[PDB]
Amino acid sequence: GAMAPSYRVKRMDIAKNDEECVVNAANPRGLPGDGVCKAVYKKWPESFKNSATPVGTAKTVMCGTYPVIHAVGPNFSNYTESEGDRELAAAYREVAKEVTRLGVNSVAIPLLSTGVYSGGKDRLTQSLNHLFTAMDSTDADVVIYCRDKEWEKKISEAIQMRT
Ligand SMILES: Cc1nccn1C[C@H](C)O
Ligand SMILES: [Cl-]
Ligand SMILES: [Cl-]
Ligand SMILES: [Cl-]
Repeated sequence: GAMAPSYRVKRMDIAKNDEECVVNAANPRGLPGDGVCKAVYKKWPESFKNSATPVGTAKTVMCGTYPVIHAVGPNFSNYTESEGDRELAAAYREVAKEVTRLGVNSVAIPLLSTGVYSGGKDRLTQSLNHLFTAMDSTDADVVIYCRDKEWEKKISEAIQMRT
């Protein structure tokens, strides 16, 4: 565990993280994909051996000794708001189980289903609150990665409001 488990946010490429493991915003087929998934594929391509897993689940594959947790959020183009909400919550619960199982002291996480799986909606608050519901019972240091300046401010505000 971390001595004083924390949440932080950084605005940069998650492929340059300073944590003990990474969560990939994966597709269900273990394909190189786009966005976070493509950056992860370029940095840790070995982690895509048998990484395919269903929506709402997480599957960890080692790149050397560095764990890549492939977490599959729903594509809100295909799911109803109700069913997508359930699968997005479930993917984060599976991330918390994997982080715990691995015994890491820190984890780099993106906001699942906020990019090309968002169905064209702003899901910062929805995705971040499912992240908190899952990760709050873990004692890893959690570092949330984003790319947008306004999202960085809103994520930082949400972290600070609870402290
Ligand atoms: C910044 C923003 N606006 C809508 C959605 N997002 C996040 C994705 C990842 O670009
Ligand atoms: Cl960067
Ligand atoms: Cl996405
Ligand atoms: Cl972002």
